[PDB]
Amino acid sequence: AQKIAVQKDVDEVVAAAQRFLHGSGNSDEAKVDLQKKASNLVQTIRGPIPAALSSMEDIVKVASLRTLFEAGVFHAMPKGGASMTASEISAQTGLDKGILIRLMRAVTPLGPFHEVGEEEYAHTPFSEAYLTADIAGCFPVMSNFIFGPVLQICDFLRQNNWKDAITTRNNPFTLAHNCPGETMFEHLYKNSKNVAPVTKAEAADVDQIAMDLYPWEERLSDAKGSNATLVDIAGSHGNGTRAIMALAPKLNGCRFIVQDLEPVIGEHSQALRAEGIEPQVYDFLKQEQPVHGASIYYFRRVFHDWPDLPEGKKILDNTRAAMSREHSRILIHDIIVPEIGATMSHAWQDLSLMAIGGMERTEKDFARLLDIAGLALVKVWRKPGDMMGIIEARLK
Amino acid sequence: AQKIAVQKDVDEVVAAAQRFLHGSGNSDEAKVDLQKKASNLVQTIRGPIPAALSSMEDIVKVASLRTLFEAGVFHAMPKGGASMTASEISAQTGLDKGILIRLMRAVTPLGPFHEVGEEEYAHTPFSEAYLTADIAGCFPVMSNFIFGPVLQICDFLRQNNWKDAITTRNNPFTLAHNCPGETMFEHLYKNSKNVAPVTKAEAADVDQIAMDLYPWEERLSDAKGSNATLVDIAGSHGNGTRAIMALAPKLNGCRFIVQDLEPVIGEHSQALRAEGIEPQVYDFLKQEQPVHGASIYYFRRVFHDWPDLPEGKKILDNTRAAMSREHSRILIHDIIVPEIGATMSHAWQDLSLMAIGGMERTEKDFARLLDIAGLALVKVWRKPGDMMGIIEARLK
Ligand SMILES: C=CC(C)(C)[C@@]12C=C(OC)C(=O)N3/C(=C/c4c[nH]cn4)C(=O)N[C@]31N(OC)c1ccccc12
Ligand SMILES: C=CC(C)(C)[C@@]12C=C(OC)C(=O)N3/C(=C/c4c[nH]cn4)C(=O)N[C@]31N(OC)c1ccccc12
Ligand SMILES: Nc1ncnc2c1ncn2[C@@H]1O[C@H](CSCC[C@H](N)C(=O)O)[C@@H](O)[C@H]1O
Ligand SMILES: Nc1ncnc2c1ncn2[C@@H]1O[C@H](CSCC[C@H](N)C(=O)O)[C@@H](O)[C@H]1O
Repeated sequence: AQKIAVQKDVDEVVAAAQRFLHGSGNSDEAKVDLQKKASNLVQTIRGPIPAALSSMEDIVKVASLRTLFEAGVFHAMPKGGASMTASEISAQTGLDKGILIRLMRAVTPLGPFHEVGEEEYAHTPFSEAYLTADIAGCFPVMSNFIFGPVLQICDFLRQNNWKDAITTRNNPFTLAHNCPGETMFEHLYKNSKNVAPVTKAEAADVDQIAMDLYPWEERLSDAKGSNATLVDIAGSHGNGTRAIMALAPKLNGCRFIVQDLEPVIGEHSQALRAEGIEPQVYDFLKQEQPVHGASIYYFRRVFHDWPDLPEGKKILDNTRAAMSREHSRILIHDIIVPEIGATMSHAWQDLSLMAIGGMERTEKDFARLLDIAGLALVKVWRKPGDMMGIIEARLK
Repeated sequence: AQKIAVQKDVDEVVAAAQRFLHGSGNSDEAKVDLQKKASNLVQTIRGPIPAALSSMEDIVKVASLRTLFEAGVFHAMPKGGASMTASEISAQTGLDKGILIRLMRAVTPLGPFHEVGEEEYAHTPFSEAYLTADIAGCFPVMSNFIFGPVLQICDFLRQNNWKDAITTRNNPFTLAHNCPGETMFEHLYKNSKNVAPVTKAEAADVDQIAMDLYPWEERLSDAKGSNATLVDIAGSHGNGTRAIMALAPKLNGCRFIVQDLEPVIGEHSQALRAEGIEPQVYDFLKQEQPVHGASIYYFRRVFHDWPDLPEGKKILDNTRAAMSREHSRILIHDIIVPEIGATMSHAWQDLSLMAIGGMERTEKDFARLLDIAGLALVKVWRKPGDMMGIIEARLK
C-alpha cells in the first residue's frame, strides 16, 4: 500500500535526526531539515486529501488556545502537571464547563495540554510555555488584534482584484477593525487600556536577537564629546539599549537615548531613567531627529513596520537632518529574508506585517531603501544562522 | 543537551511506525499514534517556547492558502510538478507578483507547494489535493465564511463573561458576519450566488462515510406498500440516498425521497429526478413531515447543525407527526464523539459548528436528545473505527 511511503519517510527522519544529533553548534540547518522530514512523515501518513483538512484543525486549535488563555484556564491550572477537572476549571474561571470541554478537545490530542482522564486535564511544559514573558506578551496581542486581519488578507486583496492596494492606513487591519485611515500603532494606542499589553508584546523576543553582531565598543569609544551618543529610535522598552550598554561597558560617560511615542515612553520612563538612560518622546513621522550628531542612530525592529514609501523615506530623512556627514551613522536591525529557502519564521513575521502595511525586507530590498533615501551602504553585518542582520549606512 | 529528548522521541516514532507498518486493516489506532509521536518530535525539536509560535505560523499559512486558492494560483499552476515563475503566475491570475512571492513563503518551507528555485514554484500532490472535489467544495466555503467566526469564538464568549450564550441565531457567525438573528443557512442562502458553492461544500465527504453500517435491505424489504419508503431529510445532494439505493438493490419498487430547502432542491432537482428519486421542498423547522408512515426517516449530518432545544426537539417532533408508531423509524447519522481520546477530527468539526450554534454529540448527548423528544433508543449502530454511528429510534 502507501505503507511504502511511510517507510521511506521514517528513514529520512531517522537519517536527519542522526545528522542533527552529531552536528555541533554551528538554529542549525540540520535542525530545520529534521523538522521538515518530521512534517513530511505526518503528511504522508495522512495522505494528500485528508492533509488538506489541517487548515480547519489549525484554525480551531488557535481559536481554542486564544479562548482558554483569555478566560484564565492556563492560570487556573496547576503549574507542574497536576490534574484538574473540567468542573474545577469551570469554577475558578467562570468559563462554561460545556464550552471548556469542547475547547479542550482541540488542545489535548496533540495540543499542548494533556487529557489525563475524562473531563480531566493537565498542563505540560508546552502549555505552560504560554505563560512565559515572551509568549504571554506576544500571543494575546497577536490573537486579539492581528490574527483576524491576517485571515482577512484574502478579502482585502479581493476588493482590488488581487492587486497590491495595501498601505499603512488601508489594509486588512483597517478592514477588519473597521478603522480606515489609522495606522496600527495609532489605533491601538488610542485606547489607553491597550498600552500595557502592546508594550509588553513589543518586548517579546522569542528567538533571542543577537546584539553582539556589531562592535558597539569600537564605534562608540572613538567618539569625542557629542559624538559619544547612541539613539535607540522607537527603542520602546529599552532592552536593545540595555544590551548595548551590555555589549560594551568601558564607557566614556556616554549618552544613551531611547525615543518612542508618548504612551510608550510613559510606560518605561521610570524604569529607563533608573537604569541611567534618558527617555525622550519623538515621532519619526511628524518631527525631525532632535539629537544632532550622534555616532550612531539605531533602529531595531522598526523598519519592518513601514513601506519604503512614504514612511520609510520619511524616517530616514527626518534623521538625516541631525546626522554629521562623516561622524554620524545609521544602523537598521531587522530580519534579512533570503531569496530562497525562507522558513516559517520569516513567513509568519512577514505575512503578519502584511496585514498592517509592513514587510520584512530582503538584502536587495534594503539596498533600494538606501538608494531611495540617498544613503550609502557601509556594511551588512551578518553572523549566518542569525536571521537578523544590521544594515550600516552613511550619507552619500 | 536536549539532544537527549530528540533521541527518545525519534525512538518512539520508529517504534510507532514499525507497529503501524505491521498491523492489518483493523483509520487505525496505530496510525494515529504514529502521527502523535511525529508531532511530539517536532515540538521537542522546537522546544516549548518556540513551539508556542506555531499559532502565528499556522494562521498565516491558512491565510496564504486561502488567498492563493481564491486568486486562482492553484489552477494556474501546471498540474504534475512542472515549475512556474512568480511572474508567470502573476500574469495568469492578476495577483500582484509582490504579494504572491510573500504569500509563497508560507506554503513552500513545509507547505504543500515546492519552491523549485528563486521565484519558482511547483505543485505537489498535497497542493493539487486542494483541487479535488472534496477539498474544492469544502475549503473555500470554510475559509470565506467559517474561519473568521471560529477565530471570533473568544470575542463572542467574552461579551458574556465566558458563559454559554451561544444560539443558532446569536453566535460567533452572527457576530463576525454582522447578521444577528439569521441562522447560517438563512444568511448564506439569502444571496443566491452562494447556493452553488455551499451545496458543493455540503457534498464534501473526505472521510468517506460508511453507509453499509445499517441493514438497508432488511428493514426496507419487509415493508409493504406505503411503508416501503425512505425519506432522506435535508438530503441535499442525494448522495446518501444514492448510497442506500447502493447498499440494497433488490427493491420492491420503492419510494426514495430527498427533502431539503428550496434553493438546494433547485440545484439537485434535475440530477435527482434523473436517478429516479423525487425532490420535494421541506423545512423541518416551519412545517410538519409531509410523507406519512415510511419505514425510516433518515437524517445524515443534520443534527450536528442544531442544539437539542429548540430546533432539535422541533425537528424530531415535526416528523414524529408522520410516523407510524410500530412501523416507522428514525435514523440519526452523525459523528459519535468519545468521552475520552477525541482526535483533531472530532475537534475541528465540533468547534467549527460551535461558531454557528451546532455541535457534535457524544453517545450520552444523543441519549438526552431522545429522552427530551419522547423517543426510545432501539440500537446504536457502530462499526468501531467509524467516527459515524447511526442512532436508531422509535416512538416511546
Ligand atoms: C503584535 C505585536 C507587535 C506589535 C509587537 C508586532 C510588532 C513587531 O514589529 C515592531 C514585532 O517584532 N512583533 C513580534 C516579534 C516577536 C515575538 N516573538 C519573537 N519576536 C510579534 O510577535 N508581533 C510583532 N509582529 O511581528 C513581526 C507584528 C505583526 C503584526 C502587527 C504587530 C506586530
Ligand atoms: C461549510 C460547509 C458546511 C456548510 C457543509 C458544513 C456543514 C456540515 O454539517 C451539515 C458539515 O458536515 N461540514 C463539513 C463536512 C466534511 C467536509 N469534509 C469531510 N466532511 C465541512 O467541511 N464543513 C461543514 N462543517 O463541518 C462540520 C461546518 C462547520 C461550520 C459551518 C458549516 C459547516
Ligand atoms: N511614528 C512613530 N514614531 C516613533 N516611534 C514609533 C512610531 N510609530 C511606532 N513607533 C514605535 O516603534 C516601536 C516598534 S516595536 C519596538 C522596537 C524595539 N526597538 C525593539 O526592537 O524591541 C513601537 O514601540 C512603537 O511605539
Ligand atoms: N430548516 C431546514 N429544513 C430542512 N433542511 C434544512 C434546513 N436548514 C438546513 N437544511 C439542510 O440540511 C443540510 C445539511 S448538510 C447536507 C446533509 C446531507 N444529508 C449529507 O449528509 O450530505 C443542508 O443541505 C441544508 O440545506
